Amino acid sequence: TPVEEAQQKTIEAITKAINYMAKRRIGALLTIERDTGMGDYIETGIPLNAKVSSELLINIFIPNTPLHDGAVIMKNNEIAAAACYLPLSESPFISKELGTRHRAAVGISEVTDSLTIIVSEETGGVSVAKNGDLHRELTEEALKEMLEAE
Amino acid sequence: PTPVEEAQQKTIEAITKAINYMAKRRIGALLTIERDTGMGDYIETGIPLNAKVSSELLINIFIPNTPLHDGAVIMKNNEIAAAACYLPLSESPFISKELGTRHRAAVGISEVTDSLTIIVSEETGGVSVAKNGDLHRELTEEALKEMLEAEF
Ligand SMILES: Oc1ccc(-c2ccccn2)cc1
Ligand SMILES: [Mg+2]
Repeated sequence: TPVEEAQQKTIEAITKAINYMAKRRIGALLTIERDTGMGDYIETGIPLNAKVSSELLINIFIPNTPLHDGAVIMKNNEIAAAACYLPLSESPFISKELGTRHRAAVGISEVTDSLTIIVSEETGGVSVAKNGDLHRELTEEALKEMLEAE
Repeated sequence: PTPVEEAQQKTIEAITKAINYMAKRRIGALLTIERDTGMGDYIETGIPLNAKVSSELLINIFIPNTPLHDGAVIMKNNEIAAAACYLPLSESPFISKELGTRHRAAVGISEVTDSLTIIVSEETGGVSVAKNGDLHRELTEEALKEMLEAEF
């Protein structure tokens, strides 16, 4: 269906952008709003309300650019805003080598049902935060399965 | 001022801040503002954004060696419609011979539309505008803003 074709197109755009950033070790933080509304966090960022493309996602996160610092938040199959604030987790059970990008992803996942993807600037490793837990060192197939399950 | 007029002012401020930033850093840029002649044919050649304008997004689009930087950004009113768009190349003899494809594309679209196109040179950082087949070079920040204000 149209709705299903649109969701798969968005998943493919996300996975292509994540793969590009993982290969180049570009740090990234991408939160997908689900049933819990995230308007309060969207409003801290730069409004985009933009169509999803792998190209725009990549351009947003290039280091030392206006939009790279903070989270992209997606809502209703669009990029709602970039450079958004997310709350930092105080969980003592996050790997100690990880920094604020991963703590921000876990933090938003503690108070929403959202799914957040993180690319590490140190290793290019891909992880996902959901329900207060961080799932680390994901393959491409694993990330796709998580997006399709979500 | 009406909401329409305030929105125009915000968009002009976003454009000028982005152009000034890229000019200082010699970030090449090609930004076409649709006016009364519709540019759908050219918008459809690019990557669709349909995004709210901000100086930050305009800058991020044109960073060298990124997916979106090669080609034109086309704006419709207060939105960035698409990036990496094709524009036709002018054959006008009044384009300085040292200028490259961004400037020839800008003059080219200006010959078949009433649009206003801004170009930042990656060689010199100079800012130019193409309108009605003419290229106006080496614009001050003040001159660019006045041209934009007059276009609206
Ligand atoms: O740490 C960096 C990672 C990536 C870039 C970059 C720049 C342009 C295009 C793609 N990547 C710069 C620094
Ligand atoms: Mg002069």
